[PDB]
Amino acid sequence: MVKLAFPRELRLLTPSQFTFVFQQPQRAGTPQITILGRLNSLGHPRIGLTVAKKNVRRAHERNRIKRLTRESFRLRQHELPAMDFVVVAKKGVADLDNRALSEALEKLWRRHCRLARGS
Repeated sequence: MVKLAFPRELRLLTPSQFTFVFQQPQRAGTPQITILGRLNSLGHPRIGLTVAKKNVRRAHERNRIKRLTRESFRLRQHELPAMDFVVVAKKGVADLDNRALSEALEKLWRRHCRLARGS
């Protein structure tokens, strides 16, 4: 609802981070590339970019997408917290130009950054 700390910590949670993030992900990102946010202070910041073959149909550009995302998360280490970030690239992110990939980077960056400073 408002407070991210739910009393379900008294309940047996699953160690499945993929499931855990997908249950309650704070959606902040471009409609064609969904950067989810899992409020979890583990101390282990990981980038879990998940993409389907229907979403990125161009085989080589699949590597392009994982390049763009992962290389950004390795350089924007100041802005991101130590949480679980399973990013789901939607069908359409691979419709952009190689130039436009970087052009959309600052869009999703600032988008989620504004939310990471809030709650």
